[PDB]
Amino acid sequence: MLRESFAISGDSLISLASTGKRVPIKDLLGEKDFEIWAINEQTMKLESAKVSRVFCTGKKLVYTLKTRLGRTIKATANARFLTIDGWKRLDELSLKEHIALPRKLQSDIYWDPIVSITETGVEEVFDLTVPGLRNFVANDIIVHASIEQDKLGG
Repeated sequence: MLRESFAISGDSLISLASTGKRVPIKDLLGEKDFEIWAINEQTMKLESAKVSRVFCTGKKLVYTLKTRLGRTIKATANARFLTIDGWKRLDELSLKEHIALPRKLQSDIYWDPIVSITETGVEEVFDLTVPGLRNFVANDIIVHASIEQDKLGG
């Protein structure tokens, strides 16, 4: 299973680096070893990175997060986003935070303030594991990847 879940709504659109297409994460549950876009925090550049496994974490409460440019995602309270002061849980974010977005359309990260965080409802939620960089782009937002438990029990 997962050591810890940072799950997001199944409707979240995952940018697939190989094909340049976006696919809802719920539709990736039976897929593995495909490439996503992830931030390398050491270089602040986006890199292609391989997903090892997709997980369905069950029904959970989700919250809609919105940034100024209009980026939006539905995620659990435990999903993590990258702020100027490091990774934070969705339920730790406030309107004073900026979150990291991949640049769209010089740097690779654009920092955008949060304008809304709202409880939305209960949905099936999903996680990706991304060994190494441990993050991926969903709905054009950087989100942290979950951590799989060691096969022996971890």
